Amino acid sequence: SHMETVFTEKAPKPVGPYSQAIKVGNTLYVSGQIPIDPRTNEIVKGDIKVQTRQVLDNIKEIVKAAGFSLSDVAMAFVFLKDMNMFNDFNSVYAEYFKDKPPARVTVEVSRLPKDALIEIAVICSK
Amino acid sequence: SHMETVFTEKAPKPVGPYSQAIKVGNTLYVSGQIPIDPRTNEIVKGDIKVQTRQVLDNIKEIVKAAGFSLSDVAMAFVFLKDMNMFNDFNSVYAEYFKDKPPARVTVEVSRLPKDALIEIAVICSK
Amino acid sequence: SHMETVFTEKAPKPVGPYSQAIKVGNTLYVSGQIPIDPRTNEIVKGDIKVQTRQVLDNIKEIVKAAGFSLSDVAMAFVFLKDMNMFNDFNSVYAEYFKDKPPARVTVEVSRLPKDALIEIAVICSK
Repeated sequence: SHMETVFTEKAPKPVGPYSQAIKVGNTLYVSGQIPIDPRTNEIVKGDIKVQTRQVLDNIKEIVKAAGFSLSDVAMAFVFLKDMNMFNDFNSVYAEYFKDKPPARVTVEVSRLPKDALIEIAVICSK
Repeated sequence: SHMETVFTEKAPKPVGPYSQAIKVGNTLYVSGQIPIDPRTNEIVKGDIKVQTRQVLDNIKEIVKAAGFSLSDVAMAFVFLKDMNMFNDFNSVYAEYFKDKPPARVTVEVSRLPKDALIEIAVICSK
Repeated sequence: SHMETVFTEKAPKPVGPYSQAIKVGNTLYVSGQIPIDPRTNEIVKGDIKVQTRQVLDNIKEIVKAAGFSLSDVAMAFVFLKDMNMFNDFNSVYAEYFKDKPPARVTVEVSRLPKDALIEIAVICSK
């Protein structure tokens, strides 16, 4: 009832039974985003840094569409194909969460959708 | 204090230090469910589709026991043993979340409890 | 705005763009903790049981610093390097959550930060 679907054309269009995000009042639940360019609907060319920047940009557009801001991210779930890429991922991530950074979970998985190097999901509270 | 344990005999009986779900007012936190038949306490026979249907049925019974409905699922965490099974998993999942589908996180893990093909945990808000 | 960063010297000091936890009113989001001894900033010597006890102690100190208690843990995300260690992990975990235990998600990942055997993140509500 107070649950709302969030959609923006500025982040990858959901194909299937999920929403980019679900807003319930001052809480936002954001889907695990992968490095899809919304212009092509395919993974962006580049290394972990380019992919991380694409993911966080996807998340930023979703969060902003919902009336939230990156500052409202309380908890981030970070899934890496390769934990050795952590330092490089982290240097880009640090750009987006400079102050009052969210709680974070970081693990290495064996594979991601579209063979992504990284997927990030967040929960926000404003 | 306003935290409540949720239990139903219609979903796998917890063996150990966890609850099927925890309800706090209009928010429900649901344990990662695996394809256990509550009748046998063992994994159901069948492929990813049969296992996915068992998991979602387990989640549905927990959610309903708690006074919630699948419509209240805001965020789903989906862990697959094999990302190549995604399309098949998704065809069953799509049956349970037809309208206003939840935010979703989907990754491939190296192994699950009882060597399950899939485990799903959800957060709901009503 | 009502979002607050949580920090205690009694749990591993964040190095980088994350907070040990984020408190928003009666909800706490806690980072995935690994078996770092805050005295050394390195992984503790020992098997899964010693590592699990270090992780849960880290989580306990964060939760207490925030004005919460382990009793307020609603949902735990448990990531194991090796699912065969589950029974041993569980025997220690059972010590910390004796009554009204949280909802739990448990999966095996291919690797963790610092090659940890286990990482745990929690969400609490008081």
